[PDB]
Amino acid sequence: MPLTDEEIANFKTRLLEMKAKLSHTTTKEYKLLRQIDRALEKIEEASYGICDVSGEEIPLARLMAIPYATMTVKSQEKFEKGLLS
Amino acid sequence: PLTDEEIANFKTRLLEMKAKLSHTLTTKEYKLLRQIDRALEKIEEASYGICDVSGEEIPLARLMAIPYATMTVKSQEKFEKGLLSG
Repeated sequence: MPLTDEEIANFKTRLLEMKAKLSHTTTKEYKLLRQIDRALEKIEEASYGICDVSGEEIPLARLMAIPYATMTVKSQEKFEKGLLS
Repeated sequence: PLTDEEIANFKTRLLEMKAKLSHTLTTKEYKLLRQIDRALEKIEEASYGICDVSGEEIPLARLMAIPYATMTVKSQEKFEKGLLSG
């Protein structure tokens, strides 16, 4: 089922919480801010929970555990493989 | 990778748990029915043993002890913590 507006506001709150927690705290942590910002953009563009690569619905379990997830698992593979070229 | 005979055996275990919980049945017991159904779906979607959160392979021991495991332990931790927000 498509996410409600109340669910999305919670993801936005979670994402801003993570974005703020990294200010007090590298190569690995800069990549994370880019993912968090992109997830926040997708909330503004009304595409949160939709895979940037395939347009498929990102499973709610994945978003619940990883609120900055902007791709499906299969698409994140393709993305990471692309970074290697 | 799991054989088809192993997956059919997990499917048999999972359907038996689902049936044993209908005669028996709480808040904890509803969470279990959702997990069992999801594990059964992953068998139909050919994703059993693959973590719903990370796509990592769920350890074979974990599946043997917990046939309704749909996430790695670390991913279930992240998932359970996410449900608490709000």
